[PDB]
Amino acid sequence: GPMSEAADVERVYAAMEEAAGLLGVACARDKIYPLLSTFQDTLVSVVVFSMASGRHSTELDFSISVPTSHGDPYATVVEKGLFPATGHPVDDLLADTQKHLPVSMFAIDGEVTGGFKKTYAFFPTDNMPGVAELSAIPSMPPAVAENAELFARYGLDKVQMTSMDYKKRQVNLYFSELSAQTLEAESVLALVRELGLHVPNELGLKFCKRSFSVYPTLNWETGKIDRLCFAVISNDPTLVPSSDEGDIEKFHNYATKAPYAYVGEKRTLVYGLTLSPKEEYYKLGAYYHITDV
Repeated sequence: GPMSEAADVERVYAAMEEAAGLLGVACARDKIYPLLSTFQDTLVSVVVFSMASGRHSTELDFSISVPTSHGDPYATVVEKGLFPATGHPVDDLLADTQKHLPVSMFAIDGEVTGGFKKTYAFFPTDNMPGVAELSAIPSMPPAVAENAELFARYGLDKVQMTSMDYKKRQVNLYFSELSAQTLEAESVLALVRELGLHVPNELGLKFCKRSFSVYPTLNWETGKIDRLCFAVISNDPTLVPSSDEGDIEKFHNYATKAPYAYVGEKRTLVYGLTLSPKEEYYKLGAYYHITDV
């Protein structure tokens, strides 16, 4: 009852450590449980455990949905002291987004050794903002407005959600309702080259074609788009776009072993192809719990 609620949280944390287990990554319960307990009302509701390759190999993020009725979750973590305010405009962006747009749901993100680091803001699927609307939010990075011509020339306009990286001080604009030309190899290569990012080979370009979402990463320091990521959702455990045998086995092992609760359906996976000025890396998130969406 009340012990059922305490168990849900325990049950979640046990899945985290097990997902970290598949990675040789250690979980810090003292940094994690206080965060999961603050949102135990919701954990009783989307839960994702995500990994990365290369420089981010020794880390496991998690992502928990927070309904708007709970209220701005960044405000919650700052009152409860689970995270120090940055003194940066990112402090304002989450509450500023809901002040300006109908937000359909929040989410929080933390790393198993770091604790809290990100919020999300899900817009309604029927009422998605565009680039213009988003850049009128006064604490958006100016780089959202300074890149509105590029976004339109690549057919990126409808935004499904944003993410706030408080530790990194960045915003990801998750572009949705993508037209197939945006995803064709000619456009992807033209986009990455115009941005000075890593140029995906034929495997990346065939991966990019599956993308259901494309998200650039924008900061407040400059206009330059820091990084760009292609997101594919699939039951396929084999889709990681890397020719390296360690990667192929790493991401295949997690896609087939990661913890999930809603058995009756195959694991929902969300791969990412992230491009950067000097490298590309790969991401994978396995949903522990999922709702009708």
